[PDB]
Amino acid sequence: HWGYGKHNGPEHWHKDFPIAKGERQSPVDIDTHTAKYDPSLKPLSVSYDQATSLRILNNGHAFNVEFDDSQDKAVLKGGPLDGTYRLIQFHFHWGSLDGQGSEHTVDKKKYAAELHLVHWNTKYGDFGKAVQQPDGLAVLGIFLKVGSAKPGLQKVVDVLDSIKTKGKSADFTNFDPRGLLPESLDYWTYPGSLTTPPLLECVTWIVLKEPISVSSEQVLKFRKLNFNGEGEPEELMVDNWRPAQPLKNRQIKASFK
Ligand SMILES: O=C(O)Cc1cccc([N+](=O)[O-])c1
Ligand code: NI
Ligand code: NI
Repeated sequence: HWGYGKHNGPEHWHKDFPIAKGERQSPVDIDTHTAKYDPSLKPLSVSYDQATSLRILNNGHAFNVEFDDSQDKAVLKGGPLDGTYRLIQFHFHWGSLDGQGSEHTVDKKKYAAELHLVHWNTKYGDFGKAVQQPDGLAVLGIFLKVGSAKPGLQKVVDVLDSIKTKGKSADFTNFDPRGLLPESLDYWTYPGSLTTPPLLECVTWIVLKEPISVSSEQVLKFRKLNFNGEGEPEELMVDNWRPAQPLKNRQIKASFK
């Protein structure tokens, strides 16, 4: 019984999941001066035209927007990836204050939130099998700063009141995740892990350089969600980010000079 508190937070996770102290944990600080430009890198291909959203779920640590991943409808390819990765869900991580909330940091800078588009490698057949592989997932990470509103986020923000507590879901059809992407697909990439238990080291991370802007009112709505179930004492769903972990013997590559 893990979470983000004083008594069950990231600093405790290693007692149940010793992989917490492993060699390829996420997130990490991206030192922009030591990331190396790689001209081997292929351009990223994001193909979201046929994406079929289904449902939005408060899972007690975040909310997830789930997709139909039973065909190649929304796929990531190229960049550092070999093969085809299917979109399964997106979620966010965010803070109690605008000055924290992202998991990755850039030259020690924390953004207000971070969006994770999670994709699994089709060569493994399903998600459950893919997470057991070192190349099973590809997560596209996008930083959020507070400024102007993001119009393409607003459909997500206005359903949040219907999923306030742990275990609530709502139908969430016809959502187009293209509206959450910044103009540029310049990125950094490195091998890492899930950032929640079970902390599996199955992720190729792809972190976009250009943040999206959201409004103060949009972020505020995220902070009204609850970690608890209905009928349990209220605890606001804030600060659901794991802090930066040691880079160890990894290199972060840049797609851009
Ligand atoms: O890294 C995250 O934010 C956590 C995350 C993401 C997607 C799947 C997960 N899972 O535990 O099966 C966990
Ligand atoms: Ni538990
Ligand atoms: Ni995440």
